Amino acid sequence: YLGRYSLVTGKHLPEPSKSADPKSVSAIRRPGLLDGRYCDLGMDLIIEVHIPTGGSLPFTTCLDLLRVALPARFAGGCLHPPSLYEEYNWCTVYQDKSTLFTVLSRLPRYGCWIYPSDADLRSFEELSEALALDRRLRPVA
RNA sequence: CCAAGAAAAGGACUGGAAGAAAUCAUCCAAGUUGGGGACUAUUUUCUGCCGUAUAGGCAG
DNA sequence: AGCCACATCCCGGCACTCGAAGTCCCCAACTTGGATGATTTCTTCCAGTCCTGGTAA
DNA sequence: TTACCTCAGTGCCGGGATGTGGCT
Repeated sequence: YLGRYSLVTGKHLPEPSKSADPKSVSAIRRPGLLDGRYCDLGMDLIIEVHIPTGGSLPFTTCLDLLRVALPARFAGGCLHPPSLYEEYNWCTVYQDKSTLFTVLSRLPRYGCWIYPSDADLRSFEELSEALALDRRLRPVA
Protein backbone atom coordinates (compact mmCIF):
# COMPACT_ATOMS: atom_id res chain seq x y z
CA TYR A 1 0.00 0.00 0.00
CA LEU A 2 1.33 3.54 -0.91
CA GLY A 3 0.52 6.58 1.40
CA ARG A 4 3.47 8.96 0.58
CA TYR A 5 5.91 9.14 -2.44
CA SER A 6 8.60 11.94 -2.68
CA LEU A 7 11.32 12.11 -5.41
CA VAL A 8 14.75 13.37 -4.16
CA THR A 9 17.02 15.27 -6.65
CA GLY A 10 20.85 15.06 -6.97
CA LYS A 11 23.28 12.14 -6.37
CA HIS A 12 25.48 10.66 -3.55
CA LEU A 13 29.27 11.40 -3.26
CA PRO A 14 31.42 8.20 -2.82
CA GLU A 15 33.75 7.78 0.26
CA PRO A 16 37.48 8.31 -0.65
CA SER A 17 38.30 4.53 -0.32
CA LYS A 18 41.01 4.49 -3.09
CA SER A 19 44.69 5.68 -2.57
CA ALA A 20 45.96 7.95 -5.44
CA ASP A 21 49.03 5.63 -5.84
CA PRO A 22 49.58 2.17 -4.20
CA LYS A 23 52.91 3.15 -2.47
CA SER A 24 54.94 6.30 -1.43
CA VAL A 25 51.92 8.72 -1.86
CA SER A 26 49.86 10.45 0.97
CA ALA A 27 46.94 11.60 -1.29
CA ILE A 28 43.40 9.97 -1.39
CA ARG A 29 41.25 9.90 -4.64
CA ARG A 30 37.46 9.39 -5.28
CA PRO A 31 36.59 6.02 -6.94
CA GLY A 32 34.13 7.56 -9.51
CA LEU A 33 30.54 9.00 -9.77
CA LEU A 34 27.18 7.35 -10.84
CA ASP A 35 23.81 8.95 -11.87
CA GLY A 36 20.87 7.31 -10.02
CA ARG A 37 17.40 8.34 -8.72
CA TYR A 38 16.11 8.09 -5.10
CA CYS A 39 12.88 8.67 -3.15
CA ASP A 40 11.33 8.58 0.32
CA LEU A 41 8.39 6.25 1.04
CA GLY A 42 5.62 5.77 3.52
CA MET A 43 3.92 2.38 3.24
CA ASP A 44 2.02 -0.42 5.03
CA LEU A 45 2.37 -4.19 4.45
CA ILE A 46 -0.18 -7.02 5.00
CA ILE A 47 1.58 -10.42 5.16
CA GLU A 48 -0.29 -13.75 5.12
CA VAL A 49 1.40 -15.70 7.93
CA HIS A 50 0.91 -19.45 8.27
CA ILE A 51 2.03 -21.87 11.12
CA PRO A 52 2.30 -25.60 10.12
CA THR A 53 1.97 -27.01 13.72
CA GLY A 54 -1.59 -27.71 15.08
CA GLY A 55 -0.86 -25.70 18.28
CA SER A 56 0.01 -22.00 17.65
CA LEU A 57 1.74 -19.27 19.74
CA PRO A 58 -0.68 -16.20 19.64
CA PHE A 59 1.15 -14.47 22.57
CA THR A 60 2.81 -11.14 23.60
CA THR A 61 6.26 -12.88 23.42
CA CYS A 62 5.75 -13.54 19.70
CA LEU A 63 4.70 -9.87 19.14
CA ASP A 64 8.06 -8.81 20.70
CA LEU A 65 9.91 -11.31 18.45
CA LEU A 66 8.01 -9.94 15.40
CA ARG A 67 9.39 -6.42 16.32
CA VAL A 68 13.01 -7.79 16.73
CA ALA A 69 13.05 -9.81 13.50
CA LEU A 70 12.11 -6.67 11.42
CA PRO A 71 15.05 -5.84 9.02
CA ALA A 72 16.71 -2.35 9.01
CA ARG A 73 17.31 -2.28 5.15
CA PHE A 74 14.65 -1.87 2.39
CA ALA A 75 15.12 -1.27 -1.38
CA GLY A 76 18.71 -0.03 -0.69
CA GLY A 77 17.50 2.64 1.81
CA CYS A 78 16.93 2.76 5.59
CA LEU A 79 13.73 1.44 7.24
CA HIS A 80 12.26 2.83 10.49
CA PRO A 81 9.14 2.21 12.67
CA PRO A 82 6.72 5.11 13.48
CA SER A 83 8.20 7.69 15.88
CA LEU A 84 8.37 6.74 19.59
CA TYR A 85 6.60 9.84 21.08
CA GLU A 86 3.37 8.91 19.15
CA GLU A 87 3.67 5.08 19.28
CA TYR A 88 0.55 2.78 18.93
CA ASN A 89 0.44 -0.96 18.14
CA TRP A 90 2.02 -0.95 14.63
CA CYS A 91 2.42 -4.80 14.63
CA THR A 92 -1.13 -6.30 15.14
CA VAL A 93 -2.31 -9.82 14.09
CA TYR A 94 -5.75 -10.83 12.73
CA GLN A 95 -7.32 -14.33 12.34
CA ASP A 96 -10.56 -12.93 10.79
CA LYS A 97 -11.07 -11.57 7.23
CA SER A 98 -14.16 -9.54 8.32
CA THR A 99 -12.42 -7.52 11.09
CA LEU A 100 -9.27 -6.97 8.99
CA PHE A 101 -11.15 -5.82 5.83
CA THR A 102 -13.43 -3.50 7.87
CA VAL A 103 -10.36 -1.72 9.36
CA LEU A 104 -8.63 -1.47 5.92
CA SER A 105 -11.70 0.23 4.29
CA ARG A 106 -11.01 3.29 6.59
CA LEU A 107 -7.69 4.30 4.90
CA PRO A 108 -7.24 7.90 3.52
CA ARG A 109 -8.59 8.49 -0.04
CA TYR A 110 -5.33 10.03 -1.42
CA GLY A 111 -3.29 6.75 -1.09
CA CYS A 112 -2.87 3.82 -3.59
CA TRP A 113 -3.22 -0.01 -3.44
CA ILE A 114 -1.07 -1.75 -6.11
CA TYR A 115 -2.70 -4.84 -7.71
CA PRO A 116 -1.39 -7.39 -10.30
CA SER A 117 -2.48 -6.79 -13.93
CA ASP A 118 -4.08 -9.27 -16.42
CA ALA A 119 -2.82 -7.91 -19.77
CA ASP A 120 0.01 -9.72 -21.68
CA LEU A 121 2.46 -7.31 -23.44
CA ARG A 122 5.32 -8.44 -25.80
CA SER A 123 6.75 -5.02 -26.94
CA PHE A 124 7.01 -1.34 -25.97
CA GLU A 125 4.49 -0.44 -28.74
CA GLU A 126 1.83 -2.70 -27.10
CA LEU A 127 2.69 -1.05 -23.75
CA SER A 128 2.24 2.40 -25.32
CA GLU A 129 -1.31 1.51 -26.42
CA ALA A 130 -2.23 -0.11 -23.06
CA LEU A 131 -1.02 3.03 -21.20
CA ALA A 132 -2.85 5.38 -23.63
CA LEU A 133 -6.17 3.54 -22.92
CA ASP A 134 -6.02 3.08 -19.09
CA ARG A 135 -5.12 5.61 -16.34
CA ARG A 136 -4.51 3.02 -13.55
CA LEU A 137 -1.82 0.99 -15.46
CA ARG A 138 1.93 1.32 -14.66
CA PRO A 139 5.02 -0.64 -15.86
CA VAL A 140 7.05 -2.30 -13.04
CA ALA A 141 10.17 -4.48 -12.70
C1' C B 1 18.60 -13.40 2.55
C1' C B 2 16.31 -6.78 -1.69
C1' A B 3 20.76 -4.25 -9.73
C1' A B 4 22.89 -7.24 -2.75
C1' G B 5 27.23 -4.99 1.22
C1' A B 6 30.35 0.64 2.84
C1' A B 7 30.04 6.52 2.01
C1' A B 8 30.59 14.66 5.08
C1' A B 9 29.84 18.87 -1.48
C1' G B 10 32.17 22.62 0.89
C1' G B 11 34.64 27.75 1.32
C1' A B 12 33.75 33.93 -0.49
C1' C B 13 30.42 38.11 -2.40
C1' U B 14 26.93 46.02 -2.40
C1' G B 15 21.76 46.32 -8.19
C1' G B 16 21.90 51.31 -8.77
C1' A B 17 20.66 56.58 -10.67
C1' A B 18 15.81 59.91 -12.74
C1' G B 19 10.00 61.08 -13.37
C1' A B 20 2.47 65.37 -13.84
C1' A B 21 -3.03 60.64 -15.88
C1' A B 22 -6.19 64.12 -17.61
C1' U B 23 -11.04 67.06 -19.80
C1' C B 24 -17.35 66.00 -19.93
C1' A B 25 -22.36 64.07 -17.80
C1' U B 26 -30.43 64.11 -15.08
C1' C B 27 -32.29 56.83 -12.88
C1' C B 28 -37.36 57.57 -13.39
C1' A B 29 -42.90 56.41 -13.28
C1' A B 30 -47.45 53.07 -9.91
C1' G B 31 -48.97 50.18 -5.43
C1' U B 32 -54.31 47.98 1.15
C1' U B 33 -50.65 42.70 5.32
C1' G B 34 -55.13 40.71 7.64
C1' G B 35 -58.10 37.35 10.80
C1' G B 36 -58.64 34.57 16.99
C1' G B 37 -56.82 34.06 21.99
C1' A B 38 -57.34 33.20 30.50
C1' C B 39 -50.51 33.26 33.90
C1' U B 40 -52.28 31.20 38.19
C1' A B 41 -52.59 26.56 40.29
C1' U B 42 -52.83 21.45 46.39
C1' U B 43 -50.84 28.10 47.59
C1' U B 44 -46.86 27.32 52.51
C1' U B 45 -45.53 33.64 55.21
C1' C B 46 -50.55 33.06 60.53
C1' U B 47 -51.22 35.10 66.38
C1' G B 48 -49.66 38.81 69.64
C1' C B 49 -47.04 42.55 73.48
C1' C B 50 -43.83 47.74 73.97
C1' G B 51 -43.46 52.16 71.20
C1' U B 52 -47.31 59.30 69.60
C1' A B 53 -46.35 56.29 65.03
C1' U B 54 -48.31 51.81 58.51
C1' A B 55 -41.07 54.62 61.69
C1' G B 56 -37.73 50.99 64.79
C1' G B 57 -37.37 46.76 68.02
C1' C B 58 -39.26 41.91 70.13
C1' A B 59 -41.55 36.55 72.14
C1' G B 60 -43.83 32.45 70.51
C1' DA C 1 -40.12 -52.81 22.38
C1' DG C 2 -37.00 -51.04 26.58
C1' DC C 3 -33.18 -47.97 28.24
C1' DC C 4 -30.20 -43.76 28.30
C1' DA C 5 -28.23 -38.08 27.12
C1' DC C 6 -29.36 -34.13 26.10
C1' DA C 7 -31.83 -30.39 24.49
C1' DT C 8 -35.20 -26.93 26.10
C1' DC C 9 -39.02 -25.06 29.21
C1' DC C 10 -41.91 -22.65 32.70
C1' DC C 11 -42.54 -20.97 37.62
C1' DG C 12 -40.57 -18.31 41.39
C1' DG C 13 -37.50 -14.34 41.64
C1' DC C 14 -35.53 -9.92 40.49
C1' DA C 15 -35.05 -5.45 38.63
C1' DC C 16 -36.90 -1.33 36.04
C1' DT C 17 -40.89 2.47 34.11
C1' DC C 18 -40.55 7.88 36.37
C1' DG C 19 -40.59 13.56 38.78
C1' DA C 20 -42.59 17.64 36.81
C1' DA C 21 -46.64 22.83 31.32
C1' DG C 22 -47.33 24.25 26.53
C1' DT C 23 -43.91 28.69 22.15
C1' DC C 24 -49.15 29.80 15.23
C1' DC C 25 -51.37 28.30 11.46
C1' DC C 26 -51.68 30.43 5.27
C1' DC C 27 -51.17 32.89 0.15
C1' DA C 28 -48.28 36.42 -3.22
C1' DA C 29 -41.87 38.08 -4.54
C1' DC C 30 -41.85 43.83 -11.02
C1' DT C 31 -42.09 45.28 -15.78
C1' DT C 32 -38.96 49.19 -20.62
C1' DG C 33 -34.33 51.54 -22.20
C1' DG C 34 -29.11 52.69 -22.64
C1' DA C 35 -21.90 50.58 -20.54
C1' DT C 36 -17.40 56.60 -24.11
C1' DG C 37 -13.78 58.64 -27.03
C1' DA C 38 -7.38 59.74 -28.05
C1' DT C 39 -2.50 59.58 -26.92
C1' DT C 40 1.98 57.13 -25.06
C1' DT C 41 4.83 51.24 -22.49
C1' DC C 42 13.20 52.89 -20.69
C1' DT C 43 18.43 53.48 -21.35
C1' DT C 44 24.18 51.64 -19.33
C1' DC C 45 27.76 47.22 -17.86
C1' DC C 46 28.55 42.51 -15.86
C1' DA C 47 27.06 36.04 -16.09
C1' DG C 48 33.55 32.41 -11.12
C1' DT C 49 37.15 29.33 -9.84
C1' DC C 50 39.21 23.14 -8.35
C1' DC C 51 39.16 17.97 -6.89
C1' DT C 52 36.31 13.19 -8.20
C1' DG C 53 39.39 7.18 -15.85
C1' DG C 54 40.57 2.52 -18.05
C1' DT C 55 43.83 0.59 -21.00
C1' DA C 56 47.92 -0.20 -23.33
C1' DA C 57 52.50 1.87 -25.24
C1' DT D 1 54.50 7.60 -16.69
C1' DT D 2 51.49 9.31 -20.49
C1' DA D 3 47.97 10.22 -24.52
C1' DC D 4 43.37 9.46 -26.20
C1' DC D 5 38.55 9.85 -26.75
C1' DT D 6 32.77 11.64 -26.57
C1' DC D 7 27.03 15.17 -28.44
C1' DA D 8 -49.92 -2.74 33.98
C1' DG D 9 -45.86 -4.00 30.89
C1' DT D 10 -40.37 -5.27 29.48
C1' DG D 11 -35.20 -7.62 30.37
C1' DC D 12 -32.01 -11.37 33.00
C1' DC D 13 -31.65 -15.61 36.15
C1' DG D 14 -31.94 -20.00 38.91
C1' DG D 15 -33.62 -24.80 39.08
C1' DG D 16 -36.17 -28.72 38.86
C1' DA D 17 -38.76 -31.00 35.44
C1' DT D 18 -41.50 -32.74 30.78
C1' DG D 19 -40.61 -34.59 26.85
C1' DT D 20 -37.98 -36.44 23.01
C1' DG D 21 -34.56 -39.30 19.71
C1' DG D 22 -30.93 -43.02 19.14
C1' DC D 23 -28.93 -47.57 20.67
C1' DT D 24 -29.65 -52.35 22.16
